[PDB]
Amino acid sequence: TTLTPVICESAPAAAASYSHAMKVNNLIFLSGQIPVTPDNKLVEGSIADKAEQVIQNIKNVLEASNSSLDRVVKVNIFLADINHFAEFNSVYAKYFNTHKPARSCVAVAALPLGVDMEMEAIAAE
Amino acid sequence: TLTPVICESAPAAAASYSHAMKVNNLIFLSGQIPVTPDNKLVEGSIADKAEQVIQNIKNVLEASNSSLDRVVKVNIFLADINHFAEFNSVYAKYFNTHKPARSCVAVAALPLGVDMEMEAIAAER
Amino acid sequence: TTLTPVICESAPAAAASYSHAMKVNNLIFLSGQIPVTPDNKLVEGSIADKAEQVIQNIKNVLEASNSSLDRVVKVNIFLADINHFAEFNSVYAKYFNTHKPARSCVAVAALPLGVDMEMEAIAAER
Repeated sequence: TTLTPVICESAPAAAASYSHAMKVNNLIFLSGQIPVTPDNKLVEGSIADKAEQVIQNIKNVLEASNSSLDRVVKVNIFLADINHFAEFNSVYAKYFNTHKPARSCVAVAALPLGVDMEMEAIAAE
Repeated sequence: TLTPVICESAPAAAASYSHAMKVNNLIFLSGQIPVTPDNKLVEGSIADKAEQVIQNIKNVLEASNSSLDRVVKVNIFLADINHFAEFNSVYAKYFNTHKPARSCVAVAALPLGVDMEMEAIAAER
Repeated sequence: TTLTPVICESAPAAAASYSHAMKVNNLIFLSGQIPVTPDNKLVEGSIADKAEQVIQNIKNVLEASNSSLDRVVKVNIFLADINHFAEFNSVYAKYFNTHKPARSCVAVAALPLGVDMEMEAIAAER
C-alpha cells in the first residue's frame, strides 16, 4: 500500500494542514474545495459562478492526481443553504453528464470563510 | 474500470448521479432518503422513515452485487439530532451481527425537506 | 475481500451499532470519534482539550487497526460551531505536520451527546 500526497498550484492554498488529495494505491481522496480562486480570492457572483470555480478547482486537482472528471467515483456536496440545490445541480450536470459518479448532498450550518458550498470527491487514477 | 449501478427498485436520482459506483472491489452508494421507489415521500414516524431509507440502501446493494453484511462504512445525516436514539433502534435491526464503521451528524436541512439521508460504502461479493 | 471489524478497548464504547473501525483488505474506515474519554466521560474545557481527546481516540483506533497517524489517507471534520475552526486546526496541525491527509471540514447543526466536534478518517494498514 503506497500513499502519495498531491498538491497543485492551480487550486487554492490549503486553509489548514492538508494536501489537496491523497492517493492510496490507485484510489484518490480529494480534499473539500470551496468557491475560492487559485490565487485565494473569494468568488463573488451567482451560485453558478461559485460552483463553476469549485469544480474547476476539483478538475485541476484531479489532473495533478493523474485522474479526470470521468474517473470520479463518489462526490459529496455540502451546501450552506438547501435552496441553492437546483442552481448547484445545473453546473454539476454540465461536468457530470455521460459519467455520473455516486453522490450525496446535504445543507450544513456553515462552511469555512462563510462560503456557499464545499465539494469533496474520490476518484480512480 | 468504474462500473455505474442503476437500481430500478430505488427512488430516481434527484440530480446527475448513479445509485452507486463500483471501483475495483469497492462500492460507493449515493445518499438515500425516506422516499418510496414510486418517488413519494414517506409519512409517519422516524422509525418508518428509517425503514424506507435502509430498504433503499439494501436494494441498491443487491443491484451492486453486494449485501448489508458486506457494508464497510455508513454515514448518517439527521435533520434533527433528537431522532438519534429512535433511528439507531431501527438501524440495529439491519446491522447487529455485522457492524460497519459509522458516523452520524445532524445537519441543517436535507433535499426535499426529509428527516434523514444515509450513504454507504460496501465490498462487492 | 476480507472485512475485519476492529474493537478498540481504549476508545469510548460505540454509541450505536457500529465498530470502532472496519478493515476492507488494506483500507481502514474509522468511525466518527467525539471528545469523550475512554471512560465515557465528556471532556470539559477548551476546544483544544476536546480536539486533543478526539485525536487521541483516533490514534488509539488507528493503533488497534494496525495503522498509524502517518498512514491516514483522508479525514473528515464535523464542527458543531464553525467558529471553533482555528482552535481545532491548531491542535490538528500538531499530529498532521510532515504527513498531511486529504481533508474536509464543515459545521453542522448538532452532534451526538451534544459534543462540539466529530472526526472520522480512512487509513492504510501497515
